[PDB]
Amino acid sequence: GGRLLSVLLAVNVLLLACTLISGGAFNKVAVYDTDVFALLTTMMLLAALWIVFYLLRTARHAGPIWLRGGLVLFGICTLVMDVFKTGYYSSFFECQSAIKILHPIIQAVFVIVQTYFLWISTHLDLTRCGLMFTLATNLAIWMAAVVDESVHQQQGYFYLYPFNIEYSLFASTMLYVMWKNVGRLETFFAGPVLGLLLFVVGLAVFILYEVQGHTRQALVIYYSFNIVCLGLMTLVSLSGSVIYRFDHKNPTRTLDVALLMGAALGQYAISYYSIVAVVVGSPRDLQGALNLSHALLMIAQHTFQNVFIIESLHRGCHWRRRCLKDISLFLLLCNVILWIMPAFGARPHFSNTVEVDFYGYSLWAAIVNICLPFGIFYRMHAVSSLLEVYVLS
Amino acid sequence: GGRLLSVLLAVNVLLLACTLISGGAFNKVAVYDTDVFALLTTMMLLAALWIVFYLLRTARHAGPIWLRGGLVLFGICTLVMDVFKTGYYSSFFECQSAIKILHPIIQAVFVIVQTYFLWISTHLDLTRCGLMFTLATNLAIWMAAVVDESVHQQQGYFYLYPFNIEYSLFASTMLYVMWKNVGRLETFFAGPVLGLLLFVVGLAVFILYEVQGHTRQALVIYYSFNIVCLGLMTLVSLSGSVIYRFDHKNPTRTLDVALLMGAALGQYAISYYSIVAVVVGSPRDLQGALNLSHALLMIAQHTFQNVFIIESLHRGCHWRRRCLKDISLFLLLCNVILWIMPAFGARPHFSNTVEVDFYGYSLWAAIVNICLPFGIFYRMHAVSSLLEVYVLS
Repeated sequence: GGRLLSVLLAVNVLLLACTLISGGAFNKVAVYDTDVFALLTTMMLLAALWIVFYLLRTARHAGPIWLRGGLVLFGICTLVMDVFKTGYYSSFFECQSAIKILHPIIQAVFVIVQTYFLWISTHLDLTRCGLMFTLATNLAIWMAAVVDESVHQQQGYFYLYPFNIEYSLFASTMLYVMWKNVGRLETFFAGPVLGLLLFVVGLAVFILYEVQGHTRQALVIYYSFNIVCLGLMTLVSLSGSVIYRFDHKNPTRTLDVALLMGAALGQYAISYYSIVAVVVGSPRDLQGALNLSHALLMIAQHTFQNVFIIESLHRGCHWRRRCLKDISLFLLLCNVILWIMPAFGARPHFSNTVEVDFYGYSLWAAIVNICLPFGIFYRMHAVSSLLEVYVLS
Repeated sequence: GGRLLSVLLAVNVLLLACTLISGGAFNKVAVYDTDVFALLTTMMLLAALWIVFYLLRTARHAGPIWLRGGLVLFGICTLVMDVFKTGYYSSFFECQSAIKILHPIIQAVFVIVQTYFLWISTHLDLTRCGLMFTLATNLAIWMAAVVDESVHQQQGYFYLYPFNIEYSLFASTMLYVMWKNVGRLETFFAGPVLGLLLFVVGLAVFILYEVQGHTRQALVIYYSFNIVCLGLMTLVSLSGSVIYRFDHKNPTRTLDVALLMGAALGQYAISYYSIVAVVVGSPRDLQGALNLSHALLMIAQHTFQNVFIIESLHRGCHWRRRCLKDISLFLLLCNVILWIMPAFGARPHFSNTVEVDFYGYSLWAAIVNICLPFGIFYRMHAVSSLLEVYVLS
C-alpha cells in the first residue's frame, strides 16, 4: 500500500519488459524487434498519457542541479535521432513494418512531454504509481537500447547515436527523485593555466579520433593525454588531501558521498575488465602497457579525487586557501574535459582493440554501454561538488 | 561514514569480484577458474577470519523464522558437497592445481563458521564493515556458482549439486538482516484431505522424474500434477478473497508484503521466459499447450495467493472461520509440495526442452539458477504466512 504499492508495480512491470527484451534478443530461433518496439511504444504511450493527464490536473530535496541540464541535452539528442528516424522510415513503407515508423513518432512525443514534465518539477497514490510506471518505462527503454548496441556486429544518416541510454538514465534518476518527494513534509596561476591547457589538448583529441580503424600515433596520443590528465589529478587530489592533514557539527552529505562512489563504479568496472584483458591477452606490448596504466590511473584518479572532494565538503596561512582554489579549479577543468568522451564518443573506443578481442564485440559493447554512461553522472557531480568546494574554500 | 561506509565497501568489493568472475568466464582467449577459485578462497578466508575474531570478542527484528532452517539445511548440503570434493581431489594431486583442493577445505570451514555465526545471531563500525564484506563474499560466491552451471555444456560422485546458490542466498539475507540491526535502539475435512493427496502425488512425481531424457507419459504426469495443483490454489485462493468481501488500526506488514511479491518475481521471470518460448518456438503441440498453461498458472497462482495472504494478514457465521481453516491449510500443504522442486530438483527441468531449445542450454541454465532459488524463499514465506493466518483465523 501507498509507497510500496507503486514500487511493487514498477518492478513487476520492469521485470515483464526486461524478459521480453532479453528473451526476444538472446534466443536462437530468431531475433524479434518489432515486438520489442511494439512493447516500448505501449509503455511510452501509457507513460505519456499519465503525464499529460497529470499536467492538466496540476497546471491549475530536488536532487542534483546538473540533472536537469543533462536531461534536456540528452533529450534533445534523442529528438534529433527520432526526427531522423521518421524521415528515413517515411520515404519507404512498402518494405518495412508500421511499428518501425510509429515508434519514433511516439518516442519523440514521449521525450518532449517527459522532458517538459521533469523540467517544471492530487491522488498522491495515483501520482506515485504513475511516476513508478514511467520510471520502469525509462529503464525498459534503457535496457532495450543497451541490448541494441550489443547485438550489432535522402538523409541515410544512421550513424546518429541514439542517446537513449543516457536520456533514460537521467530521466529515471529524476523520476525517482520526484517520486521520493511526493507528499513530503585568490589564485596561484598554476592550476587554472594547467587545467585550461589540458582542456584544449583533450578537446582536440576528442574531435580528431573520438567523434567517429586509426593509426598507431593516434592511439598513443589518446593514451598520452589520458595518462597525463589522470596522473595529474591523482597527484593534485592527493596534494589536496595532505593539505587538509596540516590543519564537525554538520551532517554527512550521504547523497553527495553516495553519488561520488556510486557513479564511479562504472569506470571501476571498465578498468577492472580492462586490466584482466591486458594481464591475459595483450602480449606485453606498448598498447598493453598504456592500457594497463590508463586503467590503473582511472582507479587511482577516481579513488583519490573522491577522497579529496568528500573531505572538502564536510569540513566546510593565506597560501592554504589560495592553493586550494587552484587545486579545486584544476580538478574542475580536468573533470569537464574527461566528461565529453563518456558523453559523445563512440562507446567501443578505438583504443579498446585489446578489450574487444578478449571479450568479443558484443560483450564489450554491452559493458561500455552500461558502465560508461554512469561516468557522465560522476563527471557532472564531480564538477558541481568541486564548484561548491572552490566557492566554499 | 558509519552505515554508508560499510555499504560502499561491499559494493566496491562485490563489483571487483563480479568482474573477475564474469571476465574470467565470458572471455574468448581461455576460461579461467583457478584464478576465480583463488579469489573466492581469499574472500572466504578474510570473511571467516573476521567472524572468528568477532566470535571470540563477543562470546564473553530478526527477520523471517524460516531463514535459519534454510541456512542450516543448505549449509549442510554444501558441506557434503565440500566433503566429497576434498575426497576426490585428494586421491590425485599430480594432475590438478593446489587451489582446487584448498578451495573446498576453506569453503567447508567458511560454511561451518558462518552457519554457526548466523545461527546464534564492539566497534559497531568494524562490525558493519565485516558484515558487509561477508555479505559481498556470499554474493560473490553466488555469482560464481550461477556462472558455473551456465558454462557447463573412489567416490567419483560429481553429480552432487553444490547448493552454493541457495546457501549464499540464505546467508546474504541473514547477513543483511543482522547488519541492519547493528546498534538498534474447526475443519471441513475438504482442504486438508485434498492438500495431503496432492502432497503424496507431488512427492512421488519428484522422486520418479525430478531427482535426476525421459518418456512422454512422464512429462505429461509432471504437467498434469502441476496444472492441477496450481489451478486448485488459484481457485482456492480466489475463494478465500471473495469470502473476505462478504464481511484497520494496525500497520502494513511491509516486510511480509515485500517478501511475497519480491520472491515471486523469480517464478514470474521463469513464466515470462517460458511463455515467449512457447508462443514462438514449440509448434502448438501437446507439450507447448501444457507449458503455456503451466506458465500462466504459475503467474495466476502467485498473484492470487499473494492477494489472499496479504489481505488475510492485515485484518487479523461459524462456517466462515471453518472454511478459512481448510483454505489456509490446503494452501499450506500445496505450498510445501511445490517447494521441493525449486529446492532439490535439477535446475534445467527435463520438462524445459522447449525452453532449452529456444534460449540455449547456457542461457536457460543461467535463468533458472538465478530465478528458481528465489522460489524457495517464496514457498517458505508463503507457508509461514499461511501458518500465521491459520493460527489467527
